[PDB]
Amino acid sequence: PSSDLTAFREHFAKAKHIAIITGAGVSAESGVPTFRGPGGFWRKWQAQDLATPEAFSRDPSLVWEFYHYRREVMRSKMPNPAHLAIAECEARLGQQGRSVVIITQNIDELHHRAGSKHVYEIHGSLFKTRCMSCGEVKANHKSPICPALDGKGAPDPNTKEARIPVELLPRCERKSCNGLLRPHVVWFGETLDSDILTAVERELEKCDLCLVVGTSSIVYPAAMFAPQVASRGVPVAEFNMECTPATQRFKYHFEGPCGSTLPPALE
Ligand SMILES: [Zn+2]
Repeated sequence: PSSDLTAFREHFAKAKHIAIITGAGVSAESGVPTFRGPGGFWRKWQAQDLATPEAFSRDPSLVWEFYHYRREVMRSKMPNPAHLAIAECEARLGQQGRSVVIITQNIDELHHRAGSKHVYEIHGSLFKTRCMSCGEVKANHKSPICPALDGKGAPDPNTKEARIPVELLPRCERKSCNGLLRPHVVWFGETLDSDILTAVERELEKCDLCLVVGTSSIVYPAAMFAPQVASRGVPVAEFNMECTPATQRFKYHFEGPCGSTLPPALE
């Protein structure tokens, strides 16, 4: 793939419908882990203990402890130059009748903190709950999310004594429910929201330029979004610190930290 930023910016000058796909690499520089990078969440912990439906049925406290920890860390984190370049791009293009849409894998909400509006959160949100009984979805920004989690840090599955009884974990505050809440996120083996997925699909059919920023292009279906668009002849530009399973499908690859590689692309 080309690293000709001039040639890419020519495609950028002519695009009316830009699709920007993002993963944890776009948030790294804000000072939070990725999933599979060094010090990543799935390096430190085993994903099958924390991010599957079975994980949650077998040990909802361990799982909640991990999402609680992440919520408490993320509160004070700020959008980095890559988030900010994306937001300013959307606002600038939007003012001229051109569309920029963000299709994010990240649940951290940092694209909303930056001022981005057209944001599909395809794996849910760190800050939303879903009730296991009634199905109610809610923003929840209580700190701590429940009293029993107050002052809990990152969980060790071997410290059985740190586990909280299930009745003291976050419960639905809807009058007459009290069901157990789970994070409103998409785990391995769970379908993505079909409304979201459908809308994303149409965005990808309409886009005339696609960027793929800070994702390992391992996890499906997100990993095939940009490959799909490229199979229609649309230019895709990858921004990543390394090559991925998908790089050889794309017209451009811009190597480096997105904090520095992305802002001149979007200028
Ligand atoms: Zn409920």
